[PDB]
Formats: sequence, structure tokens, C-alpha cells
Amino acid sequence: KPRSLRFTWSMKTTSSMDPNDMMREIRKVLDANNCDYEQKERFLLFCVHGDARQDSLVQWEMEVCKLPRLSLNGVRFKRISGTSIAFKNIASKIANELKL
Ligand SMILES: [Cl-]
Ligand SMILES: [Cl-]
Repeated sequence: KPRSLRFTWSMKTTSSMDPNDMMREIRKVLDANNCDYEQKERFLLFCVHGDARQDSLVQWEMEVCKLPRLSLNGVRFKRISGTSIAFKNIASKIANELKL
């Protein structure tokens, strides 16, 4: 089951979709944007975009979670590495393209 998490201002991606369907959509959008992901847990991805030999390498977590206090599911994003601008750019693009 996805983890149950407290709603915070960072949570901007919510959905009533089945969490497994959410994961399918997330991987689809990541593929479309040439982001790699490691399947850390059923509902947790370690994502990577860009080129380590340039200035563009960005790593971040994406997690599908339940938000019981909203009766919704959500997608958590958290930076792991990379410049602030590179993270803002790629993570915002992914978030904008998710069809949940
Ligand atoms: Cl908050
Ligand atoms: Cl979040």
C-alpha cells in the first residue's frame, strides 16, 4: 500500500486515480522526458535527468502516497541533487504533464 502522508503546501499533485495507475502514468511521463527511474519501492522512484558530464544532472524522489485527510492520493517530489534551477525546470515539467 502507498504510505499515508500529511498534506503540506508542497503537495500540489493530487488524484483520485488508483495508485498503481498513477505509477503507470508517472513512468510514462518520465520516459517521455528522458528521465531514468530506479524502482526503489512499489510506490517510490529515484529519478535522474540530464548529463553528469554537464551541469544538468538532477536527481529527485517521486512517491505516490495516500492523503487520508483529503480523501485523495498524491505525488510527492523531493530534490536529491542538482542545481536549484535544473531541479525546478525538470520537476515542474513532469508535474505539469502528469494526467492524473
Ligand atoms: Cl505546510
Ligand atoms: Cl510534495
